[PDB]
Amino acid sequence: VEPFPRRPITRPHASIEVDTSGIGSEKVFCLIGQAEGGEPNTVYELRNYSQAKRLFRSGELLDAIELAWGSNPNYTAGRILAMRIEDAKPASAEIGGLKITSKIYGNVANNIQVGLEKNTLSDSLRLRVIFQDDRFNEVYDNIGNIFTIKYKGEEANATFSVEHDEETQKASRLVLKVGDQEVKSYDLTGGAYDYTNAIITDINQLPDFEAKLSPFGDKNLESSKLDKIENANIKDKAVYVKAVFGDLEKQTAYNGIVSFEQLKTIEPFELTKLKGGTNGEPPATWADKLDKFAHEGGYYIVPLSSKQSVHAEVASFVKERSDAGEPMRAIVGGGFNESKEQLFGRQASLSNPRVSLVANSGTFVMDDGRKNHVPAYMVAVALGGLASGLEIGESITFKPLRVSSLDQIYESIDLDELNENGIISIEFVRNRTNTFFRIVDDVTTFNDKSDPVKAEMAVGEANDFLVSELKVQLEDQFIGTRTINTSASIIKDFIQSYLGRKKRDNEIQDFPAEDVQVIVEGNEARISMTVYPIRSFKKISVSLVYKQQTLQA
Amino acid sequence: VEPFPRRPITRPHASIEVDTSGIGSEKVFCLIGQAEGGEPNTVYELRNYSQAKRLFRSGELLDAIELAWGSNPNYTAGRILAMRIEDAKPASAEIGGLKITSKIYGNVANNIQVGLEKNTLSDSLRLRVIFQDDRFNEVYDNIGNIFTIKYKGEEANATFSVEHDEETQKASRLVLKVGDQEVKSYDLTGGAYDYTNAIITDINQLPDFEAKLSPFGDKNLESSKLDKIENANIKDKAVYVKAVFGDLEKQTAYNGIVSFEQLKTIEPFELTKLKGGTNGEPPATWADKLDKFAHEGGYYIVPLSSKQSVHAEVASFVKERSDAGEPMRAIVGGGFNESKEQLFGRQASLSNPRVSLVANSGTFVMDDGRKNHVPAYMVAVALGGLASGLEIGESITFKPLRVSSLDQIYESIDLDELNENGIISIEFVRNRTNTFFRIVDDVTTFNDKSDPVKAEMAVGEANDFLVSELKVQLEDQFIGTRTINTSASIIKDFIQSYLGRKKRDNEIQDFPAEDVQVIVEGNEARISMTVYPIRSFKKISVSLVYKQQTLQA
Amino acid sequence: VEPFPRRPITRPHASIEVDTSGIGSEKVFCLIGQAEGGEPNTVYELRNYSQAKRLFRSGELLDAIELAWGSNPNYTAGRILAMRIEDAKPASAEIGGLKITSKIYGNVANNIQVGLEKNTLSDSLRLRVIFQDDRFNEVYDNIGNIFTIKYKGEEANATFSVEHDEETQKASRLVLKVGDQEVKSYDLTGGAYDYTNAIITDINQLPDFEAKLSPFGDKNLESSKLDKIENANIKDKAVYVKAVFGDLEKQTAYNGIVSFEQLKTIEPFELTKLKGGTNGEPPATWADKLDKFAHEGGYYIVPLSSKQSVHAEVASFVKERSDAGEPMRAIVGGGFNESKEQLFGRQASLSNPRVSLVANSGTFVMDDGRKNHVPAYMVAVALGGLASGLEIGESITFKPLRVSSLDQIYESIDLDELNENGIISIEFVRNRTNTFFRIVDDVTTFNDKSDPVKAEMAVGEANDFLVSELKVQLEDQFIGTRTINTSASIIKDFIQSYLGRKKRDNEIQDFPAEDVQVIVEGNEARISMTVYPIRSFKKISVSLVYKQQTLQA
Repeated sequence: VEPFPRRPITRPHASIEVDTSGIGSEKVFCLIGQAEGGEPNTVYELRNYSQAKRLFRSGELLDAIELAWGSNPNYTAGRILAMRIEDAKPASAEIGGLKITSKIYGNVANNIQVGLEKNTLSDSLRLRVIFQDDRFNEVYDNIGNIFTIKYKGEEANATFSVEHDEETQKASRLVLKVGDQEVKSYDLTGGAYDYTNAIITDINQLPDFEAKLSPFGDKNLESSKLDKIENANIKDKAVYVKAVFGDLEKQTAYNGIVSFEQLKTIEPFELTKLKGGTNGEPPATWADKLDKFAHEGGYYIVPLSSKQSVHAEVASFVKERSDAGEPMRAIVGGGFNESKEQLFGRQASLSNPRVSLVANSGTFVMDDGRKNHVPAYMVAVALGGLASGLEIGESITFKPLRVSSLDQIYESIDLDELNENGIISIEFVRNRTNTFFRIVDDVTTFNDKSDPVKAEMAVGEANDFLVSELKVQLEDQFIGTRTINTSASIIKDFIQSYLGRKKRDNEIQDFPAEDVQVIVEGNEARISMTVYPIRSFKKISVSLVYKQQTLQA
Repeated sequence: VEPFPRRPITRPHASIEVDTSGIGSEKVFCLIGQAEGGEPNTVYELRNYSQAKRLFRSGELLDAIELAWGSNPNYTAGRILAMRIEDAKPASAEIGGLKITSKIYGNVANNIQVGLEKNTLSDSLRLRVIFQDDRFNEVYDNIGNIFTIKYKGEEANATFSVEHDEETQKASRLVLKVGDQEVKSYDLTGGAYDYTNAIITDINQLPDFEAKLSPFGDKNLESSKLDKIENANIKDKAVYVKAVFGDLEKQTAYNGIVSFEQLKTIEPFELTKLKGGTNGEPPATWADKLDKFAHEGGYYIVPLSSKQSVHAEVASFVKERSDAGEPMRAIVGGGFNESKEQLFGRQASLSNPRVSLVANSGTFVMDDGRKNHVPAYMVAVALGGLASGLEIGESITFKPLRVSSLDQIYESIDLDELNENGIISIEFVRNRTNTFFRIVDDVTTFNDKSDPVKAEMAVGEANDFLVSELKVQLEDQFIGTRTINTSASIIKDFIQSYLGRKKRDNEIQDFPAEDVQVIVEGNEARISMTVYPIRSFKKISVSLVYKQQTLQA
Repeated sequence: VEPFPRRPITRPHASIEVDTSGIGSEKVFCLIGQAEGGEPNTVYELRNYSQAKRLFRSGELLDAIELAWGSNPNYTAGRILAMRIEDAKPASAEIGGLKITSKIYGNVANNIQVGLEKNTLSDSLRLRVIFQDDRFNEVYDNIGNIFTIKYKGEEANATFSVEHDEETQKASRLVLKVGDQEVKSYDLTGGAYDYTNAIITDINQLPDFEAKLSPFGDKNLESSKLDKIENANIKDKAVYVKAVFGDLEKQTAYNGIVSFEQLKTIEPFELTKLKGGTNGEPPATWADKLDKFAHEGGYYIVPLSSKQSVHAEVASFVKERSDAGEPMRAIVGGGFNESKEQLFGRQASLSNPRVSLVANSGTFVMDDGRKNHVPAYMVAVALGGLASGLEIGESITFKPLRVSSLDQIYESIDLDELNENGIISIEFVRNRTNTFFRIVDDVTTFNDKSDPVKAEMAVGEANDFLVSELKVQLEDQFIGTRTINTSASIIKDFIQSYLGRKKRDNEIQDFPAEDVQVIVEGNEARISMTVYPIRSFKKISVSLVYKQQTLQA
């Protein structure tokens, strides 16, 4: 409730109270792999292809992301999470009295070039930043010289100064003197002259003084970062307050690839390349990387590695999150063109209801036109992007893959053995005029049909999502509320509404209203409910018996 | 029961108890005999004819598999288990720096050929393998030369080595050196360095070295199996790492019918045939050979032999397995055209409730075009294939045989005597214009008809299957469950549901659901029930009576 | 009852009396072993796998905990208690005037490196610690110097002292002294000057002196730990109050692995390793560790060793604690692959009601791809983890084990012999088409089959929990209270309630509530009752009878 006004008054009045309640899931997809750009140990949301390309300059993780968005043409291209295994570091250098550091992490940063010069035509400094890989090139001409200070009187002496705060050496004052003593001083630490344009305007307003800002770029530097000046004549020329480095910072703080910082005196330097760009080497165990995925929000995750250790590490990780309260699933591929024995060895090793194995590897027509021949786990990414595209409780069974070709095209007996042993496989559908490829089943690596929740990805996904959403909503809604007499009826009404929404969205088959019962006792509330699971059709039995018919006239 | 979350929580939260309880026999056939192919003392699963023909090359067993799957036109092809009695051994030879052995067991394996003639243009060994029987003549090349490394630094000379563990010849290091000082090294133990990909990436990072995978086989061999280099110069050459042993493991694990072993350095050798292929000798007893089918799920088994000792052994084998909880039945045939007195002599020798004898022998039309004149036990194989094609508690009485002809055409009296003595016989139907052959009865060799359970094969089958399924289900479900007051009621409900489901399938005729009396006391559960067994008509009586009817107008 | 107010009032008033009565068990598995971390003789409670890894760094005990929590996929991960037999001690260095000490117990602590430096800008020390085994490296820069004092007055001198008191050997006063008099005193021995912030606030009271906090800020040290200073000039100096001791304790008390304490004078010294890190001797007798246990509530305990003396000592310990009101039980196992005759020996040597012997040994697949082939007592850990997963009065009979493979595959006769000698055995089933491992029976070493409480783990567990709860509740509520004349009915109501609650959770079968009797005489609480015990099925008798049914049309 929102009272109006928020401050009660005791005198006679009228009070209005407003309640805005009643006016008003994504299934996010995750990837870990190799990339030629981006920070290490950092997760990034990705929906726009331009952002993904800029972040990940190139590698196998950008190709995996492009396949996932392109593996489901008839679905929405949704949110992806991505991380770079490589412990890259950026290129840096110290030259000219300035610390230089690049925003690009890896060997690519070494191509950055930066240089500083001076312009004799205006008594101002000059800068150039170049990154040839992006064809980036910019010249920040006439850095510094923020504004002039002029004097117009006839007195013999006219001088100005800029003083510093001793404890920090920051510009605190700007004093104007004419003759032997001050005319006016512009305090910079506090007052009306926090910005230098206010100083320019007031100097202009003075009788025998003039001032103007240099037009090259809207500098508007705050007066804290001004250079020190001591008894510099005004009557000679309209003298500039240079402040070259502060203007440089204000111009290039959020522009370009390079950042600058003080080393001490700053002086120009030749256009020279950076140094220190290094990618590093990958770690032995990827489990330390998965900690950053613990509370990011997602369901399907596919590492780009065919090694069994990475698979075991992610299997453990998603089991730990499942036992914590944020369940996830892993889809993994068996290398390049592995035989049935290797797939069996993998499935026997993995043997987990939250883990699914992909056998077939093949080629995909990339957007660049390359016939990208890739390993199984890139197909597992594509299945993960199809399974993020599907609504809850749907299955990837018999869904088109839009693959170009496959390395291994199986027999009926081979497909049956792959299905029976908990490996997802693909068949080349040849009987049609329009030949294509379809997924045969979404069976998990754990290989028992007693529990379809464990045996089937869709059922388990519907189970996980239902339990998590019910847990979250019940905890948000009714924990902390009052145990009023109508608490049980309200709870029952809220569960019915929730189950009716689930049934409306086809996330459940049906539920019996009578089984929903609410028991209140002390600080607790025990609830009994029934739901009929949603299920996918995987067997159709038909019986066709002919009969005779006799016709009269 | 499946509480969620699995970790206990003490702070305020919500708890969910997910429960999937409740929502969740093929009568396999077996054959034993001889073939020209497949390993000895190894049982296999047969689903497709092409699979069996590839494994089981030829002989009487392949014909028996073809007759079993073809003896039942109107029924499906049921799964069959097969094994080879011969004590065959494979071909093996010592050549080059390796020991070679074949996987197929038998005299045919001697024609296998292995050679490593070197194609010096590609600097790799051209592995040609030949098996003239299978029309397998394929050429393999690009063994060795896994990838290249080249040096382009400014020093005077450079050299590199791969250091192994001398006691095992396991690669542990890859060291790049200038003179005797290491530029950089990559320990090949415990990490990403276990594979050639890390070596490639890390060497590519250095500007002074190149490392690129060659198109001569994308092996990506492990780093432990690399060859031993000892200070080979790198300045002038793009030195090729080879790893011939690991390249044989990668490229020829599952290619051909050839294995390899080390006693040495691999060198070229001529294309040489293998020796030592042996069919072997039969065993003194088939009881050890039958023990491989003990726990394979088989119910019907037919030996491809007409010897009385093999029949008595099989009879003792099925008795022992039945008594051990693995019920079975056996069908046998006495050679070619034996007289009635031999069949009586066999039957009186056998006299076993689980064994049935086939009298008739004839000709069959095979897919090879041979009008194969087969003995009685092949007709027993055909009959077992028909029985497997039938469901539980069905009889093969008056079913068609689909035979071309029969050596013996028995008259009414001869058939009656064969049935009375307890031998299965086959008659030729001349009553109609569309003549055909059919089975007259399925009586067992235990001749006492007073007890139909033992005499009738269908009744015995239905009893065996019912008992074993009820025993397995009760053992799985109820043992270890609490002795609560509702246990008896749950047990009686489960029994009623099992008997009602069996009645639905028509495996049993009827049962009184009111007489299912469960008693519970401590660890023991005493259960009593009644079941009317499904039977098969074999005699029809019609008391036709003629009467006179008077008509009026 | 607790009246409001508790003290009587005699004037006319209103008196309120309020009664708050009426409005308002766990099972734990223990473990003893060796590891690379943890204190000796200390009972550590574990809830999270991460907690166990951080405390117990590595070794067999962490693997045991992982196996225990991995042996119940369906059930919740209950609290587990752990202890280290090894009498480890931590690493320490008597370098300089500081006794550097490490928290971790064992030889790994010796790798710790500690050294000091100093920054002359702020006149403050530096401290560093390097424990890169845990990826730990921190630098405590600019230690001390909490705040500054500067002089702004008109006197001719300006000094401050921090007096050191010989009686307390601590900083007692901080006084601003000029000439031969005290400007203003701040007595640290008492008052609000026990903290520094009082001193900072009060210094600002003087016109002649002002104070400000250090730019580093948050130290907030006790005035009594300040350093000894005598009249340091502050006339034109912003002298920092060093306070080295307080900021040394703050930056190192809970930071990292390394503690610090003076033996001597504080001085900087270079980087040096720690010494004295000792894993410690493994004591022959485990009673030195078993006696350290307490009333935590643990029931099950597995010793991680195959020694007879360890098993005997555990048996004697659990019997003693049971007799002392703390019921406990144990599960043991012998090495690898012991023959039956050895296992008969071990059972005869124990013959304990509260000890169970495991026959089988095998292999388990762990998180980091570890195919750890383990001794039999690890299997016993897995069994104890299952049992803790199971609720009160359940058994481990016919439950799955989730083991990868087994050493001894016992046949039915072997399992029968093992069960007859009271030895728990694990079996690999070939009866089902999908094979799996599972437990046979929960039989104890004690071999008097007429006593199911002792013979069967589940019955003995239920009886102990029932007796222990009953006696605790009755002692808490009624027994030992003041005598009154109307306690029998209330005691019988409480008893009935308790029996109802036990029956509700299926801890008991039933109870004749009419037969509950309560008699009180003086202080003798005489109770007598009857209870039908809980039991779990182990034998099923099915008397099937076949009959013939006649049908009319």
